[PDB]
Amino acid sequence: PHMFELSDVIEGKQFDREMLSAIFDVAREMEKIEKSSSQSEILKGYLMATLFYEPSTRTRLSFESAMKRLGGEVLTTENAREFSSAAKGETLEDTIRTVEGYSDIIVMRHFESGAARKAAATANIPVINAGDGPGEHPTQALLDVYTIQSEIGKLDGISVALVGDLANGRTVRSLAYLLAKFKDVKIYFVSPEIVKMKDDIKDYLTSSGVEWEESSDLMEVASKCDVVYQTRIQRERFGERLDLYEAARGKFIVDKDLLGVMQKKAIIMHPLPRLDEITADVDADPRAAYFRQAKNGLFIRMALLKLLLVGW
Amino acid sequence: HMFELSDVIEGKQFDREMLSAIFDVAREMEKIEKSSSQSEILKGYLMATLFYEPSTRTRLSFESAMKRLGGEVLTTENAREFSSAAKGETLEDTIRTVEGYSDIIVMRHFESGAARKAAATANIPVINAGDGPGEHPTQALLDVYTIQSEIGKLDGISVALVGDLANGRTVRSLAYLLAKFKDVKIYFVSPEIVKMKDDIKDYLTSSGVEWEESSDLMEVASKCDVVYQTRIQRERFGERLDLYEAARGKFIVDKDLLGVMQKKAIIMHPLPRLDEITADVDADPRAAYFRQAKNGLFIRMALLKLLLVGW
Amino acid sequence: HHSSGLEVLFQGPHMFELSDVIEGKQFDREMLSAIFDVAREMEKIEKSSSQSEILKGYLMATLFYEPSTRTRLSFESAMKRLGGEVLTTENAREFSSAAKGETLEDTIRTVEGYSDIIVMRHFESGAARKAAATANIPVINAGDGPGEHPTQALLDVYTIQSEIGKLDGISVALVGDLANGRTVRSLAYLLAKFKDVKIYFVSPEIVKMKDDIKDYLTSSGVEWEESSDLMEVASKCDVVYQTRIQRERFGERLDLYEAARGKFIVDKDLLGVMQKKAIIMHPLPRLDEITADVDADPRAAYFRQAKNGLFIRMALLKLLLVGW
Repeated sequence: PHMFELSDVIEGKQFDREMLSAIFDVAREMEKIEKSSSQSEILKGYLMATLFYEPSTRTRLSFESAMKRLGGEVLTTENAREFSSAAKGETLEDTIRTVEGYSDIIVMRHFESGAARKAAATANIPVINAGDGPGEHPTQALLDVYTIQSEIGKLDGISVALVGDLANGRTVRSLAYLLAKFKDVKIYFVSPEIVKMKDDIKDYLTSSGVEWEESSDLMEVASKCDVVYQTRIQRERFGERLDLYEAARGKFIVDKDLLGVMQKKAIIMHPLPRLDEITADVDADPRAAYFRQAKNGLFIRMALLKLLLVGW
Repeated sequence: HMFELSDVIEGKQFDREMLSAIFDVAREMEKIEKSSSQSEILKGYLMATLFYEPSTRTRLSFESAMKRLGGEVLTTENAREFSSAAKGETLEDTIRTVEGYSDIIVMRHFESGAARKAAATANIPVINAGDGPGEHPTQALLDVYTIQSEIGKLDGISVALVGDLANGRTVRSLAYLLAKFKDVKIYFVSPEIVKMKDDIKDYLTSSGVEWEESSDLMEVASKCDVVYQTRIQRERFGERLDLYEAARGKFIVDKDLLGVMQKKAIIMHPLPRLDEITADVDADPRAAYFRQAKNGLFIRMALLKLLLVGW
Repeated sequence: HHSSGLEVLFQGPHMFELSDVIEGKQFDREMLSAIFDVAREMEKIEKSSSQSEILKGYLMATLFYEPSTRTRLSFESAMKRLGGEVLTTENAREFSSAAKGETLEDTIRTVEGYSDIIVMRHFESGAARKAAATANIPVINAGDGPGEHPTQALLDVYTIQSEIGKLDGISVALVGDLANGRTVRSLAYLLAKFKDVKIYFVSPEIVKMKDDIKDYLTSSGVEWEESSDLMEVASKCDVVYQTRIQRERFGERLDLYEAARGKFIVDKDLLGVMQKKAIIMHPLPRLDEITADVDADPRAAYFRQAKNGLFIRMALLKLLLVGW
């Protein structure tokens, strides 16, 4: 019995290997609570205020479900830009000092990088970053690592393929950041050259002693990975280079043929939403883990709510 | 025992025995709502709403229903704007995502056919809250329940369906369920150009339901247990503004219409109304449309109860 | 047990009528004393670890036709802190069937079938009274478009009593757009129910307080003074109650705009001339009319004011639904 060492959940760098492992154990105890017939009272009497400045399905509803499955209540604000007094020019710091009067924990998806950290510094209650505009989405990174552990049974000694828009991809960057905390990890960067991973993550993995390789050949890489983590490449990333778009057409898709070359114990992940970059006929394969991944978000967010409000 | 329906999607799922049994559950839900004790029947269950179109009655009655039973609700309104359906996510993906967080899904989509796709996809129950311009089965249930409740029986009744019959999803759906009862008579009251389509006419004929068409709401209304009013949108007359003008003032529920009605008849309207029912009708005890909305709460309590914990 | 120093001689219900919360003139001294006493009991419930069940089994319906942060969330928090439930409707203009032309009376007679209390912020003055007259359940006015915001008036007076320790004998500066200031007019109205109150109207002449409120204060024997000099007035006030002046109010008179520039701002210079036991209030939201560096001063009471809104709204919910 003791206080959680984090006062807020804002950024990947707040987490070390031991913290990640301990949180993942709590997520397994939350999975047992969620499966139970009887209503948990762990967070009875606690109120969570949401502040969604951008749209969300998975993050907004998993946090609300997590709070209610633990017996807590929720005060929602979506389109804090239309329906909140943030539509009358109110600063973030004012919104936070107002809303903490009514609540015990704040969950915020802002439109501007740095918003979540300013919120945490201003508030005298815990803040969770639910996505920080072009910034960090740390509970996405936590549930992604948890899903790998849950599906593969290990984080040490794995090969992970990060596919799609790696240059501008916040989830692939954050997943690489956290995976670098385990041993004997290999990461494959699979992308068109035009959206390859930025030097900052490459140099970070090297300095962490994580082996990495760059490829434009998903079929080859997929055959020797434990995990294929898929993300969208937006057409607009090719700018006027429609020659380069044509060359990438059909080369970074998860389809039945790609599952054909993958190992029987490997998995397909996607933070979601997806468009055509994973074909609907892949969903029937037991190795398609993206819906299980979204459900693990419920257990990870239950664990963080429980830890921030009542401790270990 | 287990409810015989896995989902509530379309009126054709219902036989008259199932309707009568649901109405008995709705009366048990009315006693629960009236009690001063918080029900715990649905304690621990979570309902996710998905509203892709605006709603007052349907949205708030489902949420009230769940909470009056001690359940909780995860709401999504304008799933077009504030959901990740605002970034092109397919219905099947939304449903497989949302079912990870909830025990029952209530959905008002913008496209006919969405609710049955959601039911087929989900491993939890789905209730159709309005399938865009298609099935709105809980409206049809609360409509038939309101008639049973106000009139005291469904066999042997006389119902006027008034307004846009050609295009009227709600009046067509109410005709579909009333024809499961015996010795029913239906009056179709409308401008001739928006008369009831031939499919519903043949359906009533085959069902052994007597029907009559009329443009004379004063003569019909004197002979009916129920006047079920709906609005005729100007759009339905298209370029026929002459037929619009000829209908003006002729399909209104007002004090003069109530004056020719039997003392135990009722006015119903799915709502919202504009001027097709005058405000001064509201004070008449026969004005049943606010009681009808409240009956939605008891019907929706009954369906949530039945789908989640059974009879 | 009387906040006025004397012992409470009788235990039992009060003598007032309270079935809706619509307008300031409902709030006689007996009712203000009761609401403030219940608000102090709610501060203890809110502090406590155990979940209150005072309003278990009650359902609130909200109808917000205008944007809100403090009023919408404080009502919902208030209901849930007392173990009640909430059915929300924000954007009742876009996401409700009032997007399809429905009358307010039809909305109220619909929603009352699903709920035990309605909290409404409409866009038209007079909506809250029409909703109360229509409904057979309690209605609370959460802001009646350009009309009254009575729960703000309540929490403002309660905040003054809490921060200063009295209402009789205080000096209050009402600052900003007084001519069109819903909250300053309602605050002036409730303060006139107490003894030896002094009010300072601080503003540009162009947005000075209307004669109806001046005449009311004169009739009620409340001393008042007009000023365009916030630095002079702030030094002799218990309370500086700040509000925004919209540039739009100067019309074509940009000479008058220029002349008011930086004259009606609460900043560290103004705090400098203020008494140690004085306070800054603002109903919120603010923009530039209170500088961020004022927030660290312990006299900056506008976030404590907003919190007091929770305790007031908990008190009203209890008084309306379960009574004495």
